[PDB]
Amino acid sequence: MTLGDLWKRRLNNCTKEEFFAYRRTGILETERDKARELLRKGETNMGLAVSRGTAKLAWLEERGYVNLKGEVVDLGCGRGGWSYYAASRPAVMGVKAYTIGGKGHEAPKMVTSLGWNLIKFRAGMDVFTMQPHRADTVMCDIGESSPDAAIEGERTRKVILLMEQWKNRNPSASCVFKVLAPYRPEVIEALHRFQLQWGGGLVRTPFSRNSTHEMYYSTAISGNIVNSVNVQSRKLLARFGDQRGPIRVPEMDLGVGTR
Ligand SMILES: Nc1ncnc2c1ncn2[C@@H]1O[C@H](CSCC[C@H](N)C(=O)O)[C@@H](O)[C@H]1O
Repeated sequence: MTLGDLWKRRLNNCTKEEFFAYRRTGILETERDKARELLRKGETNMGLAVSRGTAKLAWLEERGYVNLKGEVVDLGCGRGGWSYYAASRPAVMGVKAYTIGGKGHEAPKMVTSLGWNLIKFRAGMDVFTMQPHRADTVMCDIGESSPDAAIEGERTRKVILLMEQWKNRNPSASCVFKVLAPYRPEVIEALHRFQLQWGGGLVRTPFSRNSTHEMYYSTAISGNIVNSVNVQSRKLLARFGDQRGPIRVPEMDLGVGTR
C-alpha cells in the first residue's frame, strides 16, 4: 500500500463538509460565475473558458512544460477546454477533438472562442478503440475519479496504453496526458516504460483539487517519477485539516474569432 492509497482512504473517510473544505484548501480556482451563466443561457459568442480545464492546460503551456504545435489531437475532449485552448495558440494549425459523450458525460460546448474554426469535434467516439492517425501534439485528459483506487489505477493504465499507441503511430509527437492515479503500482510501471522510451515527467498543476491525485505527464519535462509521486502524496496527506479557502483568480478569456 502506498501513501497515495492512504490519501484515498482518508479522503473517503471524510464527511461531506470535510470533503468540501479539503478539496479546495490552498488551490487556485477560476471565477466562473459569468462563464457558467453564458453557457447556461446558450450564448455562443464568448471566449471565456468552457471548463476548468483551460486554465490547467494554459498553466502547463505558460510554464513551458508543454509544447502545443502543429496538428493537435484532443483525446477525451469533454466540453473542449483543452481544444479551445490549443486552437487559440498561433503555433497550432488544427485540432481534432474526440469524446464519448452519452449519459453522464460532457458533450463539446460550441463557442466562437478564438480559432474555433480550426477544431473538428467528434462526439460519440471511444478513443480507446480508435485507430491513431498523424499528429504533432497528442493531448489526453481522460481519467474518471472513483472512490476505488484500484479502478482509478486501471483507468489510468488504459490512458497510458492509449498514449503508447499514439506514440507508436507518431514517435516524434509531443504528448501531454492526465495521470489520474499516479501512485498505483501498474501505473508507476507503465509510466517508467513510457519515460524510458519517450522521455518526459510528471507535474502537479495548482488548479488541481486536493480531492484528486491527478498529475500531468508531458514529454517536454523530466524527473524521477517515483519521487514526483511521493512528494505529491505527502503534500496531499498534510493538507487534511487545513481550513484555508481557495485562491480565487480570474477565468481565462481567449477572445473570439476565426483563425
Ligand atoms: N473512452 C473514451 N473515449 C472518448 N472520450 C472519453 C472516454 N472516456 C472518457 N472520455 C471523456 O473524456 C473526458 C475527460 S474530461 C476532459 C476535460 C477537458 N480537457 C476540458 O478542458 O474541458 C470526459 O468528458 C469523458 O466523458
